Parts: sequence; C-alpha cells; structure tokens
Amino acid sequence: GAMIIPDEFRCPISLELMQDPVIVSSGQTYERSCIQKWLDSGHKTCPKTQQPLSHTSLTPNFVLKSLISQWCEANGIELP
Amino acid sequence: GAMIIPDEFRCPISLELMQDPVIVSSGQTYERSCIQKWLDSGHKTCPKTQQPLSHTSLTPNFVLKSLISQWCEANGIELP
Repeated sequence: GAMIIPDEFRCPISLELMQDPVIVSSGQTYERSCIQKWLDSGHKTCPKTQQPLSHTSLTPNFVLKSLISQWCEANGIELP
Repeated sequence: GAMIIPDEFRCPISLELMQDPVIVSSGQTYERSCIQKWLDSGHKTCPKTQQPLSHTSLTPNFVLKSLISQWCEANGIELP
C-alpha cells in the first residue's frame, strides 16, 4: 500500500497520527492530551461543532479503536 | 478486497447491517431498534459494560459513519 493514511485515524487539530484518541459527549474525537488542555482551560463547550455541553458521557473509545487495529494489521504497522 | 463487511459495522447483537446506529454513554454500539426494545423492557443499563445509566448524551454517529462511507465507496455500493 504505502499511501496516505485515512483522515479518520488522524485528529483534525493533531493533523498527525494520534496516540490516545477519545470521543467527547458531542461525539467528536479528540486526543487525550488535547481534551485535558480543554478541561484545564475550563471550557464547557464544543468548538468543533459550536454547541454547549450540558452533560457528560463515559464514552472513551470503541469501534474507532477496533477499526484502527484492523487497518494497522492490514498494513502490518504497530499502533501508536 | 473487502471480502467481508467489518464486524464493527454489523451490530454486535443482531450481527447485521444497521440503518440507524447510536452509541450509549458507555460508548457501546447499538441499533436504534434494539435500544427502543431495551428501553421498552424498562432497562436503562449497559449490559455489555455492566453499568447503569444516570444521564444521556447526543452521540448517534460520527467517525464510525465516516469510516462506513469510505468502506462503501471502495465497494461502490450505497450505504445500508
């Protein structure tokens, strides 16, 4: 293969391969490091979709992680 | 390629293609129909993770949907 990696496996802000991908209540995907900064800043809104967060969720990771593994196995490349 | 559709794309319980995918606060993937039946039964918990639900969030679909589209485009077939 040796082709550009899919955008879904790279966070928009990161613009590179993510290490600890997670999902927010809004359903958007952000890097663990990034979300920590966001929480630290005291932000309670989602800038990507531009909507407020009136609730929290436990959703960490799931299908995306599984799909990444399948992709990695096909390419024979270890995960981040 | 694409000999067989990904397990992730298929519902874990039904094991079939879904038209209205949703994710619980536990980040578990369930079919809209399945969730309605579960709710009708009076159950408000996550059996896969074995934990109760005390809140809700807006997480119907996101990256997962995007990955499906790429998969379908590769096969040149319309979405389920």
